[PDB]
Amino acid sequence: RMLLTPLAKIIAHIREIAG
Repeated sequence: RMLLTPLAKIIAHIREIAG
């Protein structure tokens, strides 16, 4: 779960900043 925890953010932190 150490691969989905830190990625859980970027998973949506790149769709709002870039669209």
